[PDB]
This record gives sequence, C-alpha cells and structure tokens, in this order.
Amino acid sequence: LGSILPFNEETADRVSAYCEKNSHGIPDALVEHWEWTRTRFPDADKMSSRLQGSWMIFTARDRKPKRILEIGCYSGYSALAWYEGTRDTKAEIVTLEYSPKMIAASREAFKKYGVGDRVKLIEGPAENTLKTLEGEFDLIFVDANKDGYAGYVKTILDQGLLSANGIILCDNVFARGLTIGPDCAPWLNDHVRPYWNGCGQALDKFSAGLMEDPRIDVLLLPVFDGVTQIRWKDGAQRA
Amino acid sequence: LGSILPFNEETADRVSAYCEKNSHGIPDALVEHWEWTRTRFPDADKMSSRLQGSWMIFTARDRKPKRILEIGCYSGYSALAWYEGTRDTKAEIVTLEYSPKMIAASREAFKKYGVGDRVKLIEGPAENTLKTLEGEFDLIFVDANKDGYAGYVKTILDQGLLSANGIILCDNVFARGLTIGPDCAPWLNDHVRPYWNGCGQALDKFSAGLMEDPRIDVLLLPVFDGVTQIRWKD
Ligand SMILES: C[S@@+](CC[C@H](N)C(=O)[O-])C[C@H]1O[C@@H](n2cnc3c(N)ncnc32)[C@H](O)[C@@H]1O
Ligand SMILES: C[S@@+](CC[C@H](N)C(=O)[O-])C[C@H]1O[C@@H](n2cnc3c(N)ncnc32)[C@H](O)[C@@H]1O
Ligand SMILES: [Mg+2]
Repeated sequence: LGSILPFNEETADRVSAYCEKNSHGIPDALVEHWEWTRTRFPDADKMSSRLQGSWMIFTARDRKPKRILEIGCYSGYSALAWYEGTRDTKAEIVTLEYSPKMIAASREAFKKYGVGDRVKLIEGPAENTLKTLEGEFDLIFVDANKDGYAGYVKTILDQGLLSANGIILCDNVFARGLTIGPDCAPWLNDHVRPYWNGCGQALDKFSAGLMEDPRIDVLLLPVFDGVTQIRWKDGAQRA
Repeated sequence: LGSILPFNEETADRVSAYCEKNSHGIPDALVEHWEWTRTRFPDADKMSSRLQGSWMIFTARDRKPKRILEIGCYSGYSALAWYEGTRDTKAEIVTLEYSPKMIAASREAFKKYGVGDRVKLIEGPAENTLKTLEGEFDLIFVDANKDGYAGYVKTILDQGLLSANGIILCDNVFARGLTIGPDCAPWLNDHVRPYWNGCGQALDKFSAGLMEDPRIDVLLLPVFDGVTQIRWKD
C-alpha cells in the first residue's frame, strides 16, 4: 500500500483550496501578478499555483539560501516568490528564459515590483546559458523544458553550480501522471495529452538517470505535479 | 488552479511505487524493521510508509538537525529513520510514546538495531512528558494523537522547544481527506471511518488555529496524508 491519497478531480481541487486557506498566503503584489499573467497568457498551462507560491516562499524563508538559480522564468512569478522569501538575506536570484515575449513580460514585472536589486534575468536557451554561470547556488529550481532536465542537472553537477549545503528542486516530474504510465492520467484534457506524454517519457529517463549517479542523494516527492529533490551526498568524514 | 493530481486508488499506489523506485531506498536494516512491524502488529497501519522513510532520511541528511524530537514512537520506525539520516552528526533523537506494548517493542527494536544512547525513548502521555523537556530541537515530528496536535504545538512554541532555524512537521493532517470534508474519502472502509472522521474534525480545528498564531510561518503541504510545516517567523 502506497503513500498517496486518491482523490477525484473535484475533491483534489477542494483539498487544494483547503491547503491555500490554511497556509499563509503569497503577498498581494504576487497575487496581482499571478492574476495578470493568467489573464494575459490564457490557458498556457504553465504558471505555478498560488499554494506553490506559498511553498516557494516558505522554503526560501526556511532554508535562507545565499544564492538562488531558477530555470524557466516565464512571467517571473516564481522569481518574485524567491525574492519575497529572501528579503532577509538579500539573496541574488538568477533566472533563465528563452522566450522573447516572456522575457519582455518578466522585465516589465520586475520593473513594476522593484526587484531589480538582486533579480537577474539571463536571456537565451538554457542549453547555452546555464553552462556560462559561475560560482554556486544554495537553491536551484528547475522548471523549464521537461526534455532538458537531465542535461541541466548534469551541467549543474559537473560544473559544481550546486553548493555543498544546497538542494535542487525539479518541478512537474510526474507530467500530470504520464511519467509513470500512459494510463495514469485518465482525467487529463486530451488536447494537452500528447504534450505531457512526451514530457513524461523524457522525465522517466531523467528520473532513472539520477538513480545511477553515485554523487547524489535523490528523493521524488509526490507533491504538486511531482518534485524531485537532489543534493550532493555528504562529504568524506574521515581521511 | 489546483495543486493536487487526482488519482484513483490503484493508480495512486502505482505512482507511490514509482516514487519509491526513483528515490534512494531506506537501509536494509530499516526495511527489515518495517517488515517486522507489519508482521508482528495488527495495528501496523499506524507506521509510516517506506517512501515516507526515504523522505525522513533525506530531510535529516539535508537539514542536518542536531536535536530531533518526535511525538509518537509506535515501533520506532521513524525514530530509526531520523537515526539513519543523522549518522554523520550523531544527532540526539528524543521520541515520546505512551503505550506499554509499543514502548517494549521499540526498546527491543532499538537494542537490536544497535543504536546508542543518542536515541532516547521517553515513556508516558506526551501531554505530560513534552512539558518536561528542556533545550530546543531543530526538527520536531508530530505523529501521535491527532486530537492533541494543537496542544503539542502550543506547548512547543510557548516553551521555546523549537529552535530559531528549526521546523515542525505535523503528519497525517488530512485524516485521509476527512479533515477537509466528510465526503472527501469515499474509498475508506466503513469500520475505520468513525476514527478518521473524528480525527478530521480535530485536525481542521488545529489547522484553523495555526492561522491565528502571529509567531509562526505555516504551510499545509499536500503530500502523503498531509504535512503541516511550521517555523518561527523571522
Ligand atoms: C512552466 S514555465 C516556468 C514557470 C515559472 N517558473 C513559474 O513558477 O511561474 C517554463 C518556462 O521555461 C521556458 N523554457 C522552455 N525551454 C527553455 C529553454 N530551452 N531555455 C530557457 N527557457 C526555456 C519557457 O519559455 C517557460 O517560460
Ligand atoms: C501514528 S503512530 C506513530 C508512528 C511512527 N511515528 C512511524 O512513523 O512509524 C502514533 C503513536 O503515538 C502514540 N500515542 C498516541 N497518543 C499518545 C499520547 N497522548 N502520548 C504519547 N503517545 C501517544 C501511539 O501509541 C502510537 O504509537
Ligand atoms: Mg540550513
């Protein structure tokens, strides 16, 4: 017997709303941006939920990372969440994006909310830009093209972009269920099914790939749309 | 926009198995303990899952808490998970339990597992023993009587049992879904429904009450059977 509660769609949404009601909310400015994004780019099926926003903020407040990297800025929603949760450390927040339209939206939003002091938007395909980064990050949020996750994590590990005390959080690992199997998301809108099916195939390869890497500890948590947590294994204790 | 994937029972179990397959497993000795518990005890449904085991070990390896407190030892599974995730720091692990049977079972398992005295089982009702504890804990795992979670957390916060950079993790806050509403767990067996429905009403009051406390940051995470994360506000 497993670790996941079975809910139908309606009930899952009610439990989601209950979580939002009984968790501290995201700031008003972030709600403003969230509603703006959803309206301006309708049914894109891309931005994180309000509760995920709360989770991001809580996580940064808790962990107090010195530097944050995220891959896949979109409209800047998660970037703003990381910003909110790191006001005390004034962490640098590096975010990568390739879409010209979403770059413009994110720059506009970053200017509106005055977060330019430590949010740095790096433009271009992350396959090109990620490897150009220097130093290390205490928290890395991977939330871009699902077919690219393996390549991104590989660069992150091989170039030491993940700090000794850090964590990588990879989003949407379940691909709505389709990472696990073709029959695991019967509720899914058929119009997005082939997209998520392709993502699931890549993410299944990704997930199996991580289990072969002796350098890291790995946990796939069944929360939201699946979140893989990655850290370096403990350093050598004795000579 | 929802934050929870809908799964039927069979599919949820399959996705659980997938997570287990693609997460580092718990140590063989802890697998052994888990199986032993499932075999020897009729009420072994009280014990955390294997995947929850990996999550506990990972969380401890990650955060490296120096002192861990858990409420609700049962057979010692989660205590041994915390133990395994803190071999590098030799973190102290304090675990509260009131059942005479499970106290004996846990001491036997701890002795057999070969843990040292950094694992401390404190016997008695937690309402009484929690108050006697001194110092602070970097990670607190609340996993005992659901009707008492509010009191436990209040005591923890009032007495400063939670360190400034610590986290409280409260388990099973959804009560299989019945915390949210009486119709949210149609798959539950009739004979356990009164138990979970009672827990659900208590946990709902608990969840609401946390939102009234100006001292803490609160996140109710929709993972496993619901995990409430609590920290001191900065
Ligand atoms: C799911 S959205 C991220 C949403 C955002 N992190 C949030 O929480 O609201 C994925 C983003 O990654 C971007 N993206 C996809 N492939 C990319 C690539 N190869 N390089 C850089 N960005 C990419 C997309 O344009 C999109 O904005
Ligand atoms: C859900 S089990 C804990 C399982 C364990 N943490 C694990 O992960 O395997 C709850 C335990 O709390 C104990 N318990 C219930 N009420 C208690 C109380 N008021 N004081 C101390 N222990 C209590 C029960 O005897 C039971 O062993
Ligand atoms: Mg830390």
